[PDB]
Amino acid sequence: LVHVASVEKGRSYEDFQKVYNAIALKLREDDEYDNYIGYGPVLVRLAWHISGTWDKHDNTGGSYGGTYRFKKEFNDPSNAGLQNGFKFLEPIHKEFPWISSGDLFSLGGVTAVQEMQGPKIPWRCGRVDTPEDTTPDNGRLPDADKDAGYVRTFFQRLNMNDREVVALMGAGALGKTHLKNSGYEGPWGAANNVFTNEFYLNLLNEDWKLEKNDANNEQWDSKSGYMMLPTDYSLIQDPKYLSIVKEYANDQDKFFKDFSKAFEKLLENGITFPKDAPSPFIFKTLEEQGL
Ligand code: HEM
Repeated sequence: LVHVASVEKGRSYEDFQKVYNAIALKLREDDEYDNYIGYGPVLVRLAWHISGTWDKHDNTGGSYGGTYRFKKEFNDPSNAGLQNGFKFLEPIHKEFPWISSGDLFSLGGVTAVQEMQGPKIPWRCGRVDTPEDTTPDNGRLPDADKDAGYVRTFFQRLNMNDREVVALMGAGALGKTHLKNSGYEGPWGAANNVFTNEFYLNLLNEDWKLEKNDANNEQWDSKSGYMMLPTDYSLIQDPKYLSIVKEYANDQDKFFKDFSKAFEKLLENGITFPKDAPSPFIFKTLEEQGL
């Protein structure tokens, strides 16, 4: 199953920075959403969820085809809440109809992280939309009520290793859980709309109590007001995981660098990039631009 990247006709860096900017700008103006958390975290969750369907064995799923636009992908139950991100991006697609769905959903993710002060994520255009029959089945995303062996094993299908898993899961401690969405409730840290290494810190330095929520799901609760999913918490139960957690808790920059690599890999999984394809783009933020 080969997926060759194909640059949208005649466009180039400038073209994509335009799209970036529009996303960045609307992220700025639409700030009240989710109790003034903003659309940032939902955008990155959406970019991870559309890449997280990839299956390394058969090269099915991944961000290449942009089939989250199909009711089947779109109404996968574990995607709940993501529609808000889809709606966010819709007017932008309208304004830049030439960009492909997959590029728009992945850049959406890149834009958020950089705009929430995370690291720069290099990015590559060229994803090409594919028919609804390519839409993958509900079920290729992970469960939250499992353990480290589950996590390790799940991610093997994505070609992610322990260090990669631990870096991705961190997710800069962005946003929170919503009971109405996942049967879980609460955030991982105090700065839910700033990209940090706070998740490791909290994980290690908080006092967690295993409780049951109003959706009758267990979760780890702290006096501070934070939570952790069982799968989150398992990162300190595993001896390999744990070591990396302490590494990221003690080194801001290492974390930022590791995440940037894994995030990109996650977004590029299954895509074949020709040699005459352009090098990745590194978009500047509004801040760097003065906008
Ligand atoms: C074993 C892996 C993981 C599981 C079980 C999982 C689970 C969860 C669940 C339960 C929520 C709550 C959604 C809702 O209630 O609104 C969610 C939120 C989120 N996750 Fe995942 N996820 C994991 C990994 C990832 C990864 C790899 C990233 C992305 C780099 C990530 C990014 C996010 C973010 C940013 C949100 C917050 C969205 C918002 O606040 O609206 N997730 N995750």
